[PDB]
Amino acid sequence: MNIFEMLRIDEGLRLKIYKDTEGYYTIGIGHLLTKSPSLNAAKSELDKAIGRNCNGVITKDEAEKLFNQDVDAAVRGILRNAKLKPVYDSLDAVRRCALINMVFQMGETGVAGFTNSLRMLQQKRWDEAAVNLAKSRWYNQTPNRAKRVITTFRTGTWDAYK
Amino acid sequence: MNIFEMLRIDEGLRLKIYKDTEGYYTIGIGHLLTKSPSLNAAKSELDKAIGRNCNGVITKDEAEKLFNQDVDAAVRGILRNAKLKPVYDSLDAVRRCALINMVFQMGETGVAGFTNSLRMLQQKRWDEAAVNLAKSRWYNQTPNRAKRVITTFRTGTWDAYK
Ligand SMILES: [Cl-]
Ligand SMILES: [Cl-]
Ligand SMILES: [Cl-]
Repeated sequence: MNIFEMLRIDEGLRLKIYKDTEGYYTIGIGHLLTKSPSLNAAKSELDKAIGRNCNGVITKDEAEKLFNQDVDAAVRGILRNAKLKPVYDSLDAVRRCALINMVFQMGETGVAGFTNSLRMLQQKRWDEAAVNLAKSRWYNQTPNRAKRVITTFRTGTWDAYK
Repeated sequence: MNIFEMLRIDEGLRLKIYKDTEGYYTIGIGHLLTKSPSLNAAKSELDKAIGRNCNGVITKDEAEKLFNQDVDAAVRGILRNAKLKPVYDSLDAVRRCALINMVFQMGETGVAGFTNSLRMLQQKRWDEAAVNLAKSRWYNQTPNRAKRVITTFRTGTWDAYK
């Protein structure tokens, strides 16, 4: 198990533009094309992202390439952030994937707002962090995913993703 | 009227820590301290932000200084974003405040997701941008503020804030 297999479980793989649970145009493995209620905007952003005329359809390799780019952007989002970086640095390999997962989902600034839970993680207070993250709107918006991520923070294992 | 007075109206001015409409600890002029449900964490972040032991209370000059920082951070976020910069550059002085207002509220990445409305704004298609922005979650969560900002995009005047 790894960050790539982890996010594939959470995001799923689809080679055609589709609307996620929130009604946002998405493709590949959790790649948000646009928040705009516009298929043209979705397709437009897709063509730029892939570098060809896709017509809302990409290949497996293209999806995996774009996925690798999004993961890199998530890690860079963590490492450029004063609040997320020291936490990340202190975390083990498994727990780092959980943090990366969060930033992949809601972006740098979103996760950085959980200041208290971030302190707890850095101080290796896993259960406290788990309890506090469960109070968030993030948990409320995507509870199934949050449970898997939070469990990963708590156990430091891949039990939630088998 | 200006960006400072504009946000003073939308965010309000408070010299003591308080929960915003979403329950998040805030102070000054819309300055988010933390998303954590912990007053101590909020006070801790505040002391860091000001550089003294505030016990959840700041001065007006401190709020203004902090507010000016937040506005600068919002403008920097715009100018360092490939989707926001060209739009911002093309806009008049008033509609620029509307864009800054949005970024000030939901951050750079959040506003950058409105790819279609951003294209319409750059093409001066104000009505079309208003229609698409009116369909956003942002409009559903904070309708009064959003309605003012949208109206400001449609007219390019301050009449919605008088
Ligand atoms: Cl939009
Ligand atoms: Cl938290
Ligand atoms: Cl939104």
